[PDB]
Amino acid sequence: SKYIIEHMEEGFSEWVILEYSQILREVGAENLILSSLPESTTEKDIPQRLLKLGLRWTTKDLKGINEDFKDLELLKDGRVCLLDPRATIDLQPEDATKFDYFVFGGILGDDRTKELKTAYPNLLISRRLGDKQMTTDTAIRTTQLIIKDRIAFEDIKFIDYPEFRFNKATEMPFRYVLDKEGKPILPEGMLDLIK
Ligand SMILES: CSC[C@H]1O[C@@H](n2cnc3c(N)ncnc32)[C@H](O)[C@@H]1O
Repeated sequence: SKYIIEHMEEGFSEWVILEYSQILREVGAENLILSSLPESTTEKDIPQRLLKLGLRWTTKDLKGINEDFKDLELLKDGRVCLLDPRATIDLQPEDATKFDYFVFGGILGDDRTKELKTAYPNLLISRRLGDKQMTTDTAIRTTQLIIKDRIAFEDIKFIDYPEFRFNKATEMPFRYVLDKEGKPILPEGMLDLIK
């Protein structure tokens, strides 16, 4: 149903902007919240590319989104799923029946998801998306494929640590989802930034 990203960076680097943009395009602005922005954040501090796409953002943390958005169902104990790389159980399609909200770490990893968990010990229930680390947009892409499209994790086709060779080179230490044409799905604009 609804996707929440907890922003755990200060600002918005080009990478973050591209990821969040892709997320906005795939889940729809009405189904995404960016929460836990720094206390002094105002509209001026939010990238115009994300505002343009209808980004719903808040400086409130998980325990406050309901105060801010009457549209959202009460974040209720046990019905919010934390996508957690160190969880003992992988998300499966029937979990769609068991959670209304899916929470992701707004991070650019070099763990931090455990800080998210520890922060809200009674709210969140963890589910994993496999044994290898994904970018936020890949994690959200996979979650949607499981919850909305009901594909088992094990039927999804990934690439582990793809190399992008522009001439006779960068390898991304993340797991990526494959498109029908067998290419890794990247946020629009990401490849140029990599080059
Ligand atoms: C820093 S990665 C961005 C976020 O995507 C989610 N995520 C990334 N990789 C995985 C994984 N293997 N399993 C579950 N969730 C993940 C986590 O919520 C993480 O904070």
